[PDB]
Amino acid sequence: GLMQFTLPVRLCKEIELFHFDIGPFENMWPGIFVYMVHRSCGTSCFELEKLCRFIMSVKKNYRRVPYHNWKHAVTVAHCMYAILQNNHTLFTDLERKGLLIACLCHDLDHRGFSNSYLQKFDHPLAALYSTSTMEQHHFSQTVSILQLEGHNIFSTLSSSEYEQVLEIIRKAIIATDLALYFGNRKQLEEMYQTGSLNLNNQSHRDRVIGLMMTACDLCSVTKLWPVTKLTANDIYAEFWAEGDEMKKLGIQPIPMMDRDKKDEVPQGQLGFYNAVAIPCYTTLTQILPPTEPLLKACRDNLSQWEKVIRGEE
Ligand SMILES: COc1ncc(C2CC2)nc1C(=O)NCCc1nc(-c2cccnc2)n[nH]1
Ligand SMILES: [Mg+2]
Ligand SMILES: [Zn+2]
Repeated sequence: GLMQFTLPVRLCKEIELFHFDIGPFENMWPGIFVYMVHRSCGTSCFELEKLCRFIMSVKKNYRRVPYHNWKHAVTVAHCMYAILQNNHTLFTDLERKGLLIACLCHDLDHRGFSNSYLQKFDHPLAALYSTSTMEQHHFSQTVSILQLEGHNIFSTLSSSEYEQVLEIIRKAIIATDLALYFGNRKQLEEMYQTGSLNLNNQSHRDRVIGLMMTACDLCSVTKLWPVTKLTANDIYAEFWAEGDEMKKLGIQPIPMMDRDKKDEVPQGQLGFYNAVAIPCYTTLTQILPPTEPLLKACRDNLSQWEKVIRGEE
């Protein structure tokens, strides 16, 4: 039990900040994750050997796509680590255990294609899961990996604690379906403003964990401008491949996914910040005041995209 992970000094300090970038050294990401689990949860949350075997099976089941990759998984888990560390007392032992795992697993076996593309392609996963198609798949892969011999990182939980943590993970992963985010945030906005938001109401906690999941999932828009700008290229590399595949099915893709419309990206980033990101981190900041740095970084990046449009870069 006496075996800590320790990071170099710059990482030890910067990993506590919301805008931390996990860096280009893939072989350090498992250790960064274990470090975050040890501080977020405890050195006793998980058997190290099991957790290490789980992490590497999760990594193996992320594909080599430009954005929805192993780096995205660890990045989204680090944003969750930062939310949990800045909100020490608000979350149960089971939630701390479940949420970092849910974030690491939330896009397992992603192919770089939206729920929409699977539905138009008539992918078998769209027959199995009519809504939140990829997200039900990601949860399904998470359960598959938990069931591999030596991979049950939760084995020391009671039967009912195990059912609760898999239920946290399932709702947490379903919530990363952005189609569900709009209504979830509107409801949380109404509840916060009429004063009815109650964190002892399980269905309220669920909604708040959902918004955290969106916040962590979108956290590329909360980095320093050079990270945000370079990640946008990975995001659009997937979208334009999906666009190309839509054109192959005989469907004009939306402009966001059409590589012939790269010029419209700065404006498309504005829409996205104004319709999705800013509202997300605003309602999050209202519910969890110490997550304000995410909102502040998001606003900084909106301003940088405004400057791109004004040809000031
Ligand atoms: C331009 O899109 C994105 N840019 C950056 C990132 C960063 C966080 C990774 N993610 C998306 C993204 O996930 N788009 C797909 C889903 C989606 N887009 C919209 C939308 C767009 C424009 C205006 N209103 C709404 N609703 N749903
Ligand atoms: Mg996803
Ligand atoms: Zn994701």
